[PDB]
Amino acid sequence: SGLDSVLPPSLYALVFTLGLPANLLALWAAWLQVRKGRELGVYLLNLSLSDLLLICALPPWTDYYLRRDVWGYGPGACRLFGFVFYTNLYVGAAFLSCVSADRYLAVAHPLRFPGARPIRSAAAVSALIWMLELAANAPPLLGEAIHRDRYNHTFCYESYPLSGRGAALANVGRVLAGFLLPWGVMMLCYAGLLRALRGSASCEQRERRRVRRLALGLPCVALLCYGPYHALLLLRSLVFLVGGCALEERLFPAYHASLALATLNCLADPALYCLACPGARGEVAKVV
Repeated sequence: SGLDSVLPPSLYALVFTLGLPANLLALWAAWLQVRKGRELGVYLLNLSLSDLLLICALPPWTDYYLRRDVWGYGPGACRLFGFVFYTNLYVGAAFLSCVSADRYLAVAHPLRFPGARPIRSAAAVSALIWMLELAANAPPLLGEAIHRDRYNHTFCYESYPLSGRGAALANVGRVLAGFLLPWGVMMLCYAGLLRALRGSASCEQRERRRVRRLALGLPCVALLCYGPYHALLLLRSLVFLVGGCALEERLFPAYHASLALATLNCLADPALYCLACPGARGEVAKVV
C-alpha cells in the first residue's frame, strides 16, 4: 500500500464535496419530470438515488483508505457499507442501460412507444432491477468479510488473495453481468438510435451531430469510469483461475485507484443527464 493514503481519499473528498449537491439537484430535476407523465424520469430518479446512496456510504471508506487500510467501525458495519457501495456501483450501470434502451425505443419506434401507462412499467422494471442486484450482492453479504492479515492492515469485505475459486467465479460473473451486459445494451441502443435517424428529413446536420456526440460518448464516459475496475477484477479472477503474492502486490494501488475512478461516475451522471440536457437545466438551475 501507500498511495491509498492520498489518492482515493482526495477523489472521495471531491465526490462528497460536489456530487452530493449535484445528485440532489439531479434528483429534483428527475422528480420534476416524473410529474409530466415521463418515464425517463423514473430511471433518472433511481439513478440519482443510487448515486446518493453510494456517495453517503463513501466517507467510511474515505477513513478506511486514508488510515492505511484499517477498519475500526465494527465487523457488522463494514458488511452494510460494502453492501450499499457495491450495490449502488452496479445499479448505476443498470439504470444507465435502461435509460439508453428507453431512448432507443422511443426514437426508433416513435409511433409504438411508450403509450400504455409508461410510469407503471418503468417503475416495475426499476423494482425488478433493484431486486436482482440485491440478490446478486446478498452472497457477498453472507460473509466473514472482516479479514485480519499479518502485515498490519485488517481489511474488511476484501481479501488478498481470493478464496478457493469461489469468489473468483463470483467476480467473473459480477463483471460479465453487471458490466458489458448493461454497457453492451447501452452501446447497442445508442448505436441503433444514431442509425434510426439516418433518413429523417427534418433533422439538420447541426442537430444530428450533437445526437452523435451524445450517443457515441455517453457510453464512452460510462466505460471510462467503470472499465479499469472491472478489467482489473477480471484479470485477478482469471489469474487466480488460470502468480503468488507479487502480482497482487503489483496491481494493488491500481485496484484501489480504479475503484475511485469507478465511483467518479457519480459526478458524470448528474452532469451528463441533468446539465447537459436542456430540459432539466431549465428547472434545476437555481433552487433558491
